[PDB]
Amino acid sequence: VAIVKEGWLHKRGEYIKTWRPRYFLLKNDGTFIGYKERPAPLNNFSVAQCQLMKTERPRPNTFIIRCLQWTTVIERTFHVETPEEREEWTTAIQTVADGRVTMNEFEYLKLLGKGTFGKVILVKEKATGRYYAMKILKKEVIVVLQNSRHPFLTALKYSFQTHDRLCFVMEYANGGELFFHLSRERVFSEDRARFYGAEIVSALDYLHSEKNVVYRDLKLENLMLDKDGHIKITDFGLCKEGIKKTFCGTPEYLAPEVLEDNDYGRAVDWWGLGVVMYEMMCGRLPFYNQDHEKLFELILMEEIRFPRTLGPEAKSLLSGLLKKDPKQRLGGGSEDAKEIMQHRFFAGIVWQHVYEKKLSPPFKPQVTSETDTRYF
Ligand SMILES: CC(=O)Nc1cccc(-c2ccc3nc(-c4cccnc4N)n(-c4ccc(CNC(=O)c5cccc(F)c5)cc4)c3n2)c1
Repeated sequence: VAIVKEGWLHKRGEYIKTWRPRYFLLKNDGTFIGYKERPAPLNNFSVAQCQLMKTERPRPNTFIIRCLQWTTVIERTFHVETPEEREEWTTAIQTVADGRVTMNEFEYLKLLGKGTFGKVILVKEKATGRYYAMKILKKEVIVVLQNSRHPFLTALKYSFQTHDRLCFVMEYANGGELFFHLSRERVFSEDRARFYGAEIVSALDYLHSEKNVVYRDLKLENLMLDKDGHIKITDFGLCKEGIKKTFCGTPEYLAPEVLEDNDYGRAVDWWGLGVVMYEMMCGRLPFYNQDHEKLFELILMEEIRFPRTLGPEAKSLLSGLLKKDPKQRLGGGSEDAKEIMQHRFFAGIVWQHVYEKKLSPPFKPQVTSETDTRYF
């Protein structure tokens, strides 16, 4: 509804290293967005439940908004000209911010991932023989939940805490990583890609619509398969911005407007969907270079050359999803996912059926039960 504070702030630029001035609006809902020039909400940019910290390194009058978002630590770093300015922002942000099991229950089998904020471990629950992923966050580094009712997101089974740790026991699919399946197969057929794309769209529609959340981390590495061959979108983020690549995320998948470090929204997920589906259908990334600066330039400046092997529906969809201007991009309007759901490439798809897992997988991984360790 209402703006509580507005004005310029220096924001640490994540991908193209800079302190760029952004015009920010703090709002009564918790929203805190920074536009390049003086200008539906997203919980990703909210300050609700966040931790505010004053520091003088690297620059004087710096502050940090650190948030635990679901199971992931998200940080943004800001700088102002004087200490009185800081206290004005920090007090305004602070005031607007207005609202079973233990380690012993599990066996620890394999390291799945590691970052500055913690670890993800392949785990087996002793009492049931079931396999999960435990995401273990370090309390020293950071200084009441209800799952999404959608089948292709990563559901949380348990949440608990030790004196120095936060532990999230979450689903872990045993049908293999899609990066592995695609590496072997070289390329997916358009119908194979249609099936995965439809399952991705359905999950992200849910996040965007029911949760007011952007994923922002769509990539082949974050997609795994069910025992049944259905999609699982992964929740293993551990990365901390600013320390050794010094940025978080896989740049090959990042939208131009994320790179520019302007405001962005739901359409960043559709750009991600475009890269992912392009990769499944062409067997290669749409933008690639060894050197990150050159890769960034390509994402921002270069138009794509689409292979001649691609049917006209696929090419239309991919060209739509990979438009640089987010307001022009497929799914970038007020309709969001609906724009993509009624694109011609998905002709015939019954979206309630996708949501209900009624779409038949083109590929079943070689696994007899949810307890099959073959892919681990
Ligand atoms: C108090 C609180 O938790 N707030 C909050 C703020 C923003 C998002 C969320 C939230 C809620 C439910 C969620 N479910 C998923 C999810 C997504 C995919 C698969 N399984 C899942 N369970 N998310 C979720 C998980 C990971 C991410 C990854 N985040 C980023 O990579 C990211 C990085 C920089 C900026 C940014 F906005 C996002 C985003 C959302 C969720 N995020 C919660």
